[PDB]
Amino acid sequence: RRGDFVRNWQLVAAVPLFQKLGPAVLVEIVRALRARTVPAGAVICRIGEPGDRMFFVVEGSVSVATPNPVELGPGAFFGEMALISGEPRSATVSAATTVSLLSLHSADFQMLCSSSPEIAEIFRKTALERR
Amino acid sequence: RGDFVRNWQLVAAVPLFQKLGPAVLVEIVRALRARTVPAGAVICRIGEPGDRMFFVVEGSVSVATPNPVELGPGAFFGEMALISGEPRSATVSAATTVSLLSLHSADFQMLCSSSPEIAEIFRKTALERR
Ligand SMILES: Nc1nc2c(ncn2[C@@H]2O[C@@H]3COP(=O)(O)O[C@H]3[C@H]2O)c(=O)[nH]1
Ligand SMILES: Nc1nc2c(ncn2[C@@H]2O[C@@H]3COP(=O)(O)O[C@H]3[C@H]2O)c(=O)[nH]1
Ligand SMILES: [Cl-]
Ligand SMILES: [Cl-]
Ligand SMILES: [K+]
Ligand SMILES: [K+]
Ligand SMILES: [K+]
Repeated sequence: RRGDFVRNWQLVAAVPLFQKLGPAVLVEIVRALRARTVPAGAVICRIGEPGDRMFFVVEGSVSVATPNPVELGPGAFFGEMALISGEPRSATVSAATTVSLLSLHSADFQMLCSSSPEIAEIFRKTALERR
Repeated sequence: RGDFVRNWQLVAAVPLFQKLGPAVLVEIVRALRARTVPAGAVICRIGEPGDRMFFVVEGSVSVATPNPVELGPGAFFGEMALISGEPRSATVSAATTVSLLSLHSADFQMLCSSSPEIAEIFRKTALERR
């Protein structure tokens, strides 16, 4: 899908994390990432459910329903904890505003992790801080 | 007192209210009604009159639009009837057991004129939804 591919470049530009990727790995993730828009209030992922993908916020913000809610703005990522640990979602995440998201399925996530050990590390430490 | 102190811990779960200073926060904590709705139960029904709006504290709701919309903690719904004066545009049910906070019409009017920022969020989310 070509339309999806060329649109992904401007969306990927919104996520500073990918500034750490060379051209080849950028193409891989720009191929792998799916763009979606989530209306305000809508559940993106639900506590206790299985997680097969992780998300990057392009525009808007999400709300992690931890006892003290966590707002995540553009460039932020979530959903990595279930991918790393294999456990169900630890928290519900909803669109706080209408949200533009990029999602990464599990296989592509592991491919990004081997393709970039620096980014693997960031997901790793971030998931540790969050749990 | 019991309902009042319970609302403080429930209001924490709705980030929208972080836009509110202490004096308006208080009026709203005074005004909000807490309910737990069992899974599957109708919270509001399409075509019926709406005199209140809702904030999701815990659990999620399902908006019976042609393609259903699930709203999670922190989300709000029912504002469209309060703004437009029209009947509920959709049925909303508890998707799971749901902890809600509700606001009657008058206290919604109060929240809106007391927080123009929040009135605007309600306004432009309602237009998005419509
Ligand atoms: N449990 C938890 N999750 C958080 C926090 N901040 C952000 N999140 C994200 O919310 C996500 C919910 O689903 P996951 O368990 O996949 O991964 C979680 C994290 O990526 C936090 O403080 N605690
Ligand atoms: N009509 C409509 N209502 C929605 C949508 N998403 C959430 N809702 C909520 O569902 C509610 C049903 O009652 P209201 O019409 O009072 O207000 C509505 C909104 O707050 C949507 O996409 N369309
Ligand atoms: Cl919405
Ligand atoms: Cl909302
Ligand atoms: K950005
Ligand atoms: K949660
Ligand atoms: K009220």
